[PDB]
Amino acid sequence: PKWERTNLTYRIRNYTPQLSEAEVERAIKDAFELWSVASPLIFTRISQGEADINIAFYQRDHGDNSPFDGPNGILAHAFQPGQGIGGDAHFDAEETWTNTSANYNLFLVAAHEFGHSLGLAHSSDPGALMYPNYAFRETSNYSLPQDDIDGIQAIYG
Ligand SMILES: [Ca+2]
Ligand SMILES: [Ca+2]
Ligand SMILES: [Zn+2]
Ligand SMILES: [Zn+2]
Repeated sequence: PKWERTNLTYRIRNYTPQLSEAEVERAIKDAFELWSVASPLIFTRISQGEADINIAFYQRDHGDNSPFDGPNGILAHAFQPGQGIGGDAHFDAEETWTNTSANYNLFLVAAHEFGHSLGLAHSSDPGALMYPNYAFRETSNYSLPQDDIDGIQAIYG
């Protein structure tokens, strides 16, 4: 399942109150950039209305038949390319969200979720971004591991 147009739109529907609105927007922006530098896809922010990729923070039962589970465990989930819920990414509102090494770094989590949003499945490489379990990595000069580049190149490359 892959997107048919190169220019995709996204919307942040709501926020977490543990970080400034600036810092949530920056984490989402930089997460999309990681995939933009390794594919033809171009990502455009909208403020209101219906975008290709809806981003939201939600708790327990939230309308999609995949409920969240409260503190820790499942951190987020994203749907594959398609109409409607296709491509949308949901983040567990009950987590502590950070811009640091402390559980859990919103940039790193969103980076992984957006891979799903674009057609990727999980990787068996423990050093990949698309590995099933969360692991902190120094974020200052973060770029995608080579495994994830191979991933998006096989789809859109
Ligand atoms: Ca959780
Ligand atoms: Ca969508
Ligand atoms: Zn959901
Ligand atoms: Zn995943």
